[PDB]
Amino acid sequence: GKKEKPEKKVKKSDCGEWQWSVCVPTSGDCGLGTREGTRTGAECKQTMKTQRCKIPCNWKKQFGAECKYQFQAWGECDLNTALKTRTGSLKRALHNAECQKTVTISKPCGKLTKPKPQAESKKKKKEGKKQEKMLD
Repeated sequence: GKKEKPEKKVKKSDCGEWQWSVCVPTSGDCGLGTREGTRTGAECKQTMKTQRCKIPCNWKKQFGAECKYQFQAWGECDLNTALKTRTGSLKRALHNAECQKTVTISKPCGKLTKPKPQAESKKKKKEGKKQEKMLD
């Protein structure tokens, strides 16, 4: 940013601090799990935020271990197309650790615009039981 100097405003006489719940990995052929944390404002208001965790999926970024694999680069990430490609090749195959002989992979080097500061959004995203209406 060109603005700089962030850090939101804070008020003394807080109500409670961020309480974090345990992330639900979800599970389901590699599904995105989420964690929910909530806090009360200084004037005691229900504040909440949800985070997305990581799910251990089969076949990770480990194209080798006891086996031998080399990644080569015919070119560096292409910003013009916002794409990146890399080639790999088997250097040695073991008796109980075999590898593919070559791999070619292309992954978008760029990304779509993903805002960091989320708006208030729909507070009715999840159905909740608001006690005594609003106190009246």
